Amino acid sequence: VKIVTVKTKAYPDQKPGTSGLRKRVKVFQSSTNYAENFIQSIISTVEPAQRQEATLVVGGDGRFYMKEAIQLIVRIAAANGIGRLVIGQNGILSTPAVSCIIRKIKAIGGIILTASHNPGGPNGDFGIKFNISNGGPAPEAITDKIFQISKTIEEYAICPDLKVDLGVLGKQQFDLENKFKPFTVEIVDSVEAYATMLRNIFDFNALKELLSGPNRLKIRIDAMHGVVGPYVKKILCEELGAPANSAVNCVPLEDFGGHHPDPNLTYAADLVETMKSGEHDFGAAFDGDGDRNMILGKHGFFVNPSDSVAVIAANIFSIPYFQQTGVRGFARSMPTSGALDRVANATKIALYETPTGWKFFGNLMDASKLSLCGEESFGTGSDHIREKDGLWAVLAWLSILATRKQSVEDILKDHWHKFGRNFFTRYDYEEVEAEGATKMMKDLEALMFDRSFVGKQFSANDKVYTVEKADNFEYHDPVDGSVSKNQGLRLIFADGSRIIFRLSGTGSAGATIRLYIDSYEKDNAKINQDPQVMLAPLISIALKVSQLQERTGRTAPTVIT
Ligand SMILES: [Mg+2]
Repeated sequence: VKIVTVKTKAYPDQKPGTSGLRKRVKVFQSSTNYAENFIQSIISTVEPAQRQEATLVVGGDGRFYMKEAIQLIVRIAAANGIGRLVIGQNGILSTPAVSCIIRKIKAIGGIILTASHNPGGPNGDFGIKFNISNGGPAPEAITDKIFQISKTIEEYAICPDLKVDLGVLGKQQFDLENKFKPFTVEIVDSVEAYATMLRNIFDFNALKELLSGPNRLKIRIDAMHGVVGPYVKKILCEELGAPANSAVNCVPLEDFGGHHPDPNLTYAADLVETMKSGEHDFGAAFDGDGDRNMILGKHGFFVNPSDSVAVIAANIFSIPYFQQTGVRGFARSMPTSGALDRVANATKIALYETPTGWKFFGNLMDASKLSLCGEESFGTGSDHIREKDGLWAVLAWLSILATRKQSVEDILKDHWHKFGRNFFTRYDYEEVEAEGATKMMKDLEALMFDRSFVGKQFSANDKVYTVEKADNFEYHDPVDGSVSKNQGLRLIFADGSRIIFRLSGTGSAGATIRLYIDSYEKDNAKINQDPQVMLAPLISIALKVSQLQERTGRTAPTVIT
């Protein structure tokens, strides 16, 4: 084919976030050269001389416009000199499978066409994310470079006649006019490299015993019509042997079957209705692109994500990878509960508390100081790759059930009985007016910084909470040097309980207040109650010291997780 140079005009808004460039599907398809300038801007960050020998992994979550943005990447990458692109079959590759493949073949990076748990279809959202050579998300320095280039871009190169069959396994080669080396595109089974990686991490003979035997464990895995559907069928049913009705919504749909692929009790209510019946021993759900997960035990028992990372941490040697690797360190984002800290202190393993986001975890994993990490927002991972991994957390739970031979609920009651329970909840106030919400944060922080706040006591039934430390979290990264400030207000009490306030949506008309309550209970009489009843005293203290109702007019949160 011929390489053609197209003059373009730059856009002002293409600034990739930590999740790449997320925008409504109609913007990508209706704004002339929007996608073409973003893709050309990504490729321009690879020095022209390093491109011929380079390989780019390209894949997405199955959503609408994914096939159409992949043919565009092929046309621009070809005309720009990239030697090879490895693409998942039919365009499908979960975010953990793109991280696995970059690292495995030493790819220069990958482009993931996913807008994560967001909606797909003619009316949804579309996202373009760039991962770099360590298989993890591109850092600020690199997304910045892409931003600069996209705003000052005058031209892009494209082969307009190049079309690739994505449904075909194998190598496709194309000659580019007068050029001396051909462009190569390798289509790859979506699941194979990722399942061979997992076959080496976990013990598949113990898992085959656990799922296909006489006395097998009964499981129900909901992939929410997202990308993990093919991984669940090929690894769990076909290789490990679970019955085919163990896999639900396992066919990727372009609109995720009209629902949001977001793993929590109400977005995945279907799977919770199935669990209520008492039939299965274990249940799980995944987000759109496979890096997040929800765990459920028998009868619908919810395993909180902050408790899920502490159970794998307390039972990590039951997984072969960690027996061979050793545990290098534990980590949680700041707002996640203190359950993991209890296990790290009991076990004597370093615990790192970071701002939310993957970057702080990548840094520590690349420094060989982090083996397992978690986030309260259904996120769990290990250093096997440099993205979170939803199915990996399900196989780490199944390995703990195989080894322990007890139900999900008995593992948790047993954990709470050894370490104490960190009752935890996350309150979201969603379109708060921004002046009221900022004033609420500014006033609570002026109050918190008074020289006599530490020492202050609060009560709201039996227990008294004594303020031990109070601050606006700041993190100084030991690896890339960065200093992150203004990450959230914390009232840390001497008993191990904490109240955290973050204004995530800081500015648009609308703002989002996320309030996190973490209440430590060691009394073996209190550890088994409903968390909303046990957290009610500390939630009252939080609304009252913050004057949130007064500041926002809200009498209740939008969502309680
Ligand atoms: Mg995701």
